[PDB]
Amino acid sequence: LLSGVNRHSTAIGRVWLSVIFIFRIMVLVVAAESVWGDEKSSFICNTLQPGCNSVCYDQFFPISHVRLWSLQLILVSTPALLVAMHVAHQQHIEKKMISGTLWWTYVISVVFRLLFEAVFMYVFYLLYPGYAMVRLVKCDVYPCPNTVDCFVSRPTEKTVFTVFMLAASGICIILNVAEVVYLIIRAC
Amino acid sequence: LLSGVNRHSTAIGRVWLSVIFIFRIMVLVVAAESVWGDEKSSFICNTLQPGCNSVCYDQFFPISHVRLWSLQLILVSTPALLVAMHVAHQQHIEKKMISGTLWWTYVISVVFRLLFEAVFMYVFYLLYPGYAMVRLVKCDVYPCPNTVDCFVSRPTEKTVFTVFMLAASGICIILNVAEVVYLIIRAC
Repeated sequence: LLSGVNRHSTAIGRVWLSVIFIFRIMVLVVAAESVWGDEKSSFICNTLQPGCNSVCYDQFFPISHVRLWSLQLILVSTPALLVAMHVAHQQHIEKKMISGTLWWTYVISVVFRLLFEAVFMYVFYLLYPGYAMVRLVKCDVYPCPNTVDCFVSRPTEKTVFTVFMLAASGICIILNVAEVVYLIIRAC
Repeated sequence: LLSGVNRHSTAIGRVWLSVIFIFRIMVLVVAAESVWGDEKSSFICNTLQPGCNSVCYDQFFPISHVRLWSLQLILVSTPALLVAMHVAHQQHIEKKMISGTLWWTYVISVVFRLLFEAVFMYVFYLLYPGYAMVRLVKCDVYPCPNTVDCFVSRPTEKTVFTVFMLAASGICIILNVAEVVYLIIRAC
């Protein structure tokens, strides 16, 4: 399951990480179509040149925030689901017919989840510097003549939801670091 | 009358100047509404901002070529008409009841006509450098956002007529200089 457990997960990996993951899922569900639903259609530019709106939008939004967060959530949930599948497979094999291997697998899964969180946060920072979206953008790309003034839709609400998602991801990274440190200390 | 005579006008002031003046009048008549008729309406810009076309047109055409040439022709014809009126007044006075004063008046009239020709040519050069009109103009003036691409109507035909009018005005200036020099030489 999401942020799955393996009989080795502590309190900060069984109680808090699952809550944060569910919170992110619910926020993404309630903001996916309400806020970013008309990101493309409501996006208009101040020009008479045909085809300038689409090229400007693709220039300023290479990949939307909602879909980037969706990919981040899917890739974060993948290692936990893989670990759960492996645990079920091992149980089935034992029934048809070990703790240290499971412990190391869980540690590697937490490490990979932390790595995915960090890389997705870095990608988000690289694509969209800052936490705020501006109402007006200046675009100079073919076929738009010189510079044109495009207007983004709902910058303030998108900024609020971006702050929420970034804070949640930072909390997830902190909790993953704490979980890794706690497991290392307990093992030694 | 136009480029009027005063019994003192030579061959280059009675035969050629009148022909050039009539040629300019006819060219202006046949090009006033045919070419510059839709200079404002056909003038369009590549923007969705309301009111940008009018401000751009006023920016790039402070005063149209046709009306500038009309003012030049009126001011050039004014001294000749004034001299003719003065001659008629003197004839009426003599009938109711002198050559040197008339000669000096004619010389001053030719000088003033030359001065008006020169000043109008200089003004035309200052407002519109070069002899050619371009199809595309870049305009950055309020309320137009940044720079906009405006398109002029009939640049080639207007260039041809500008060349015609400038050549005619240059010929007029040369003939006026020749007339002044010839009168000065004959007097001395």
